[PDB]
Amino acid sequence: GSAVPFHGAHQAGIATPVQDRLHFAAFDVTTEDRAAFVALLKEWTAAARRLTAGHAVGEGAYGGLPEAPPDDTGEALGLKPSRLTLTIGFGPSLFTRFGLADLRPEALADLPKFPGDNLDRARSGGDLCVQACADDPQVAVHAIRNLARIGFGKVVVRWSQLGFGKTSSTTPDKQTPRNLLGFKDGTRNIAGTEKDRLDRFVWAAEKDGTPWMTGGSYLVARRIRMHIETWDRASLQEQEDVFGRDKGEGAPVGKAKERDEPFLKAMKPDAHVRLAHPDSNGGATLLRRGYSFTDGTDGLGRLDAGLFFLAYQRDIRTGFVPVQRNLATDALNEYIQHVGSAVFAVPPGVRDADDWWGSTLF
Amino acid sequence: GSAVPFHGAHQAGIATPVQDRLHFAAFDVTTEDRAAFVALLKEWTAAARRLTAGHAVGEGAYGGLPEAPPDDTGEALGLKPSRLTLTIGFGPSLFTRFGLADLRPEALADLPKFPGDNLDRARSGGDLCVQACADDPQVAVHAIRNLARIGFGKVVVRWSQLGFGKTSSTTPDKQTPRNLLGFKDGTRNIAGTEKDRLDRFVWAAEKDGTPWMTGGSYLVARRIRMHIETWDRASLQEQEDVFGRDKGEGAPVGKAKERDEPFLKAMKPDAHVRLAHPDSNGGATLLRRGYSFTDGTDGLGRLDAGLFFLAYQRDIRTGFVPVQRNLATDALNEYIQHVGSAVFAVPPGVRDADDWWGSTLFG
Ligand code: HEM
Ligand code: HEM
Repeated sequence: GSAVPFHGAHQAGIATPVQDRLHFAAFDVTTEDRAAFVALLKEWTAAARRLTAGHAVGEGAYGGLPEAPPDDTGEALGLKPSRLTLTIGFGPSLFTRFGLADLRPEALADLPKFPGDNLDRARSGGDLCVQACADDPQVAVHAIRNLARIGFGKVVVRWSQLGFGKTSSTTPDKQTPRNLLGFKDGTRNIAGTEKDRLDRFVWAAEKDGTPWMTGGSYLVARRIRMHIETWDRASLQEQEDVFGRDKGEGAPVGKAKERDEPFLKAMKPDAHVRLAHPDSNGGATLLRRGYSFTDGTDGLGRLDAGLFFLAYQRDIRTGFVPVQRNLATDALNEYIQHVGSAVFAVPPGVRDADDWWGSTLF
Repeated sequence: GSAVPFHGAHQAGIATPVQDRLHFAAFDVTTEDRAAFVALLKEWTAAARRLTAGHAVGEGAYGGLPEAPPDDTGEALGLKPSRLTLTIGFGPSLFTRFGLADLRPEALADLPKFPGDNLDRARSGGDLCVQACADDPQVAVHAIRNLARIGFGKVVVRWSQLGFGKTSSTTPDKQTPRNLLGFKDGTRNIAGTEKDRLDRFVWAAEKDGTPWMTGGSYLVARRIRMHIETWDRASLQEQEDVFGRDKGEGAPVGKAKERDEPFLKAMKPDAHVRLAHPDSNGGATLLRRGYSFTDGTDGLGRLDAGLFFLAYQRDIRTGFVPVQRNLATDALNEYIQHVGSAVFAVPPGVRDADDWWGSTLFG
């Protein structure tokens, strides 16, 4: 139930241990006034300091003037911080406004089309995002609701995604969670303690060519539907062959333990792990941080189910793009479909109490 | 606690402690064959015994024949029982099948149309329900996913709702939860400790007229959307006047503490608590066991959130119906809309290892 520190060289919610719940919102900007937008970033930063410490925003949730609406909507009263993190990003579309055109980073690349894509335009893109993660769903909803309320008239919610359970790990010392296909997901990631690998593969550097992004990262989001009817009639051997790991322990094929190193040549040539592994991709490595979802039924008698895939990396061109290209022949493609997509530049950390989200850009 | 016993005179998940998460599913039946349906109820009961004890269904999630599909889909491996309960109920539409029309209980009454209803037919009704409650949502989802798979060919999923209450790891057991309007919700309710009040207001008795339902209960489900953005623009005074309790402490107006008994005359005439109280409804009293929901945002950018309301009672005609009828002029109506509805007869408990869901009805 403890708090995660809000200030630092980097934003929290990336290398941080993965929390149980997600509420992700993408927003579009409705104001043309640069100064008004800056004022919103400052007000949102102030609110974030309160929320991540388990305090109400502004003057509180009750005990003000009877004839005014409360500053805080009140549904998190009496709850602990619950490891809430709030992570902001800026989409490519933002840079067509406020005179920002020449400051768009090269590393913030538009994704190509991928075979099998079926992207809903309404649940794709966005001028900016807020990733709220916490162990308590009510704490996460409260944060997004209050940020949206504060921004009324300057931003609107484009689309949102809730994740009921995590399917990722930045803590290899703890149990790896399972996705809705029944397999462990997160064994070979990047850990929060691996400072050298984070500098190499996740954090942007000054020399990369965009000074305001130093200490930030780049985010790819992919909404992925799972064909669970089709999966659930596959044999055990078919399921295991698709991944290259066994289902029970999650060990590489032939080996006894989850964390034994994969021997790729023992896997089928189209196995997911074999195609996705850094050694198959010129060393390309990602920080995966996704969550499972279910949004009701499909109207055809079945549960809906999916995975909201999130990856962080130092440059989209050298991270997600080469890996996803190599997945063109993946055995897993028979059972999944990508139906939503977005990319964001995740700025550096809020250094101290005088700093604000986006200060290096603006 | 870790696990809740599956067997008893009553089904678990009604009077047993309230768990942090919900997955509620309504099913429609596709077979006309009574024998095939009974076989399914037996298979489902066997699965439920395994799920509620934290075990995999059938021969397990791995380690069987490589060329066969696993019996269990595997996504709850390594998790705890998480206080899972599985509660089954039968809708009015089930009784048009299998020659059951004369065994429909009179207490399983069709609901009238209420003012302001805007019911989505696709998220209403159903032949059957399973209420899965647990502290971990993946445990609840796994249960529904595997029941649906076992039943494939005989039942389909009509509609499904996820919900959340408190998170028990971080929040004390005696603290009343708040709903998404920011008010404490559950202060004056029937508690599972109140054996006599359960006998008077919740459990069906033999003399009530339907012998197979003795020790069962009747369930009403309502999916109630809140107009979040409108509510959040209301003044503090307006919000408190809507309920008749204050927002910070949740005390009745003119009182100091949450659990102080209300004085109805100090509240506005159309305040929610005043209209819903038993003294305003001839003594009618309900067990509320509902969960908050947040599903996402709609096409206009608004939050799709609310209360998935669940009420158990001895008779729908003397529980939910009179109380909801009295809310015709509720001040809360400005901020909510009922968008889904269903009613179910929840049979008595599974007595022992040889019993099965629905045995008193089917024989
Ligand atoms: C529904 C979609 C997906 C499922 C169910 C899935 C499942 C898995 C599983 C079970 C593992 C093995 C355990 C582990 O090391 O984490 C794995 C590994 C991996 N996946 Fe996926 N995955 C999916 C989509 C993706 C996508 C879209 C990407 C990147 C474009 C990706 C990249 C990886 C990587 C990099 C690994 C680690 C390989 C290694 O270094 O050993 N996955 N995935
Ligand atoms: C979104 C919908 C609703 C909200 C936000 C809501 C909220 C509340 C709140 C805050 C209380 C006071 C604290 C407490 O005793 O629990 C309350 C009490 C109550 N509500 Fe509602 N409620 C809703 C719908 C309903 C419906 C549909 C019914 C019944 C048909 C109902 C029946 C009651 C009852 C019986 C009480 C207890 C009154 C007493 O004995 O003091 N509520 N509700």
